[PDB]
Amino acid sequence: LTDLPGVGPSTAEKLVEAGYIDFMKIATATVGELTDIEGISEKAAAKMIMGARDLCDLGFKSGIDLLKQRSTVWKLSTSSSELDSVLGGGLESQSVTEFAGVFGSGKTQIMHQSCVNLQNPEFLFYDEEAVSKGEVAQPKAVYIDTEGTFRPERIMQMAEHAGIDGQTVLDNTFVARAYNSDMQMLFAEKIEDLIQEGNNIKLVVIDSLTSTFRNEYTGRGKLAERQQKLGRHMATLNKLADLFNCVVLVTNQVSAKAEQAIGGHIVGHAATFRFFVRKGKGDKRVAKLYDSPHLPDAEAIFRITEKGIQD
Ligand SMILES: Nc1ncnc2c1ncn2[C@@H]1O[C@H](COP(=O)(O)OP(=O)(O)NP(=O)(O)O)[C@@H](O)[C@H]1O
Ligand SMILES: [K+]
Ligand SMILES: [K+]
Ligand SMILES: [K+]
Ligand SMILES: [Mg+2]
Ligand SMILES: [Mg+2]
Repeated sequence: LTDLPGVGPSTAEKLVEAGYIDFMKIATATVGELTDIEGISEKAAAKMIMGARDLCDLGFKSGIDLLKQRSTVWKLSTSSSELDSVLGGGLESQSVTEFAGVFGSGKTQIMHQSCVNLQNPEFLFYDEEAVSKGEVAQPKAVYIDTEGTFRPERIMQMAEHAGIDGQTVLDNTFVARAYNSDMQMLFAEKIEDLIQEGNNIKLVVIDSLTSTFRNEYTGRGKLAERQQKLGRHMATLNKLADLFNCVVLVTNQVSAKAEQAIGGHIVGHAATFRFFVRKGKGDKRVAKLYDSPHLPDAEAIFRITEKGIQD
């Protein structure tokens, strides 16, 4: 912290107490959020922000540097060959990928499978030149369970079939049972603390993303209220994915209104990748990518079995 212009040992102590220890956290802060701290003046706040942006070299980039920035994105396999292909390799870090679909389509299964796959080094695809082995070492997941459907037994079973130690996954996966949108958002905001505590959070799951909000802001005369709160939550999720270079996954429910993911416009804009998961015959499922910034729409066929997601 004292490497930052204007920051002395006293100021550093204040910055850490307020949770600002990472250079990126400071480089992307506002004089306001910084001035809310004790003896941190506006000139001081401003100087350290500029310094941090500088140290993190956050300026104009062109040419090959654009490819290099894009190479810092690593991807997590879904265990499905077709889904990984439709995703352009796998689930992208630094982005929010949404899986929406009818009940039983497998949204929660995908979330569990991802927590298991995170513990298999061979399922994290990345360019060694842009992402070092250390950056993805001892990765951990955060599962924010909004409906109470987290199942340790499923994690174990999926792991065993993958040749992974079930307990190992449980030991490296943090679960937070949120009973409402307030807890849901607060937990998401506290993921920073788990990292500050030395936990390499590389996967964040929000299952479900919208169920709490829909139940709390029913009267369509309070819809604006809902969209606003939901928007702050999405922003927090997007920022955390970028700063901590981890993949963020969210599940969403659907309405008839042939259907559409709930959450309205705010969710549509904030989600980087959007899927619609359908049920085929028996254990067959179909994930339809219908929104992404660089990939074409496509469908991936897979199955949900005792082994989890496969094919
Ligand atoms: N151990 C298992 N063996 C085989 N199939 C399983 C197993 N566990 C779950 N499934 C399948 O997973 C389906 C449910 O998956 P689930 O992830 O809960 O869907 P969902 O989209 O999250 N549902 P919802 O949250 O209500 O909208 C089941 O109905 C089973 O067919
Ligand atoms: K300094
Ligand atoms: K259900
Ligand atoms: K459910
Ligand atoms: Mg991003
Ligand atoms: Mg579910």
